[PDB]
Amino acid sequence: KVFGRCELAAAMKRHGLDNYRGYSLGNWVCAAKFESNFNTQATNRNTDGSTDYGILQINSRWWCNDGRTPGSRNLCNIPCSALLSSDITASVNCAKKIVSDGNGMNAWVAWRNRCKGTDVQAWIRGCRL
Ligand SMILES: O[C@@H]1[C@@H](O)[C@@H](O)OC[C@H]1O
Repeated sequence: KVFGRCELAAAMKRHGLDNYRGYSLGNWVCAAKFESNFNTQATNRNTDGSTDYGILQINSRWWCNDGRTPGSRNLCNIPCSALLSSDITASVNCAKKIVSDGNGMNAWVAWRNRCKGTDVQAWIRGCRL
């Protein structure tokens, strides 16, 4: 599924991401935009053996288990294929864990590169929340 901007914002808000650990909703929508272009099936297979999965491109070394990545920690305790669902629940719950495990939103390069220091509110502006 390829989410719309406002549709994803609403879904992320229903799952409690707005202001989660001090990060406004627009930060999360912006991260998904530039990580995956809102595509729930996005994958990025890296040369280090790991793969980035789903709308928030969560990596298979630390966070999910795809069975083929060296050094797997599977800290979200989920198969990576679960992060490729049309429902964003698994990705949101793992994103929270990524932050709960001591990381900021710096854990998403696309967020640092394209969202940090910008008017992230624009990504929810005009939406029914
Ligand atoms: O485990 C849950 C976590 O994934 C998230 O949803 O935040 C609340 C917790 O109950």
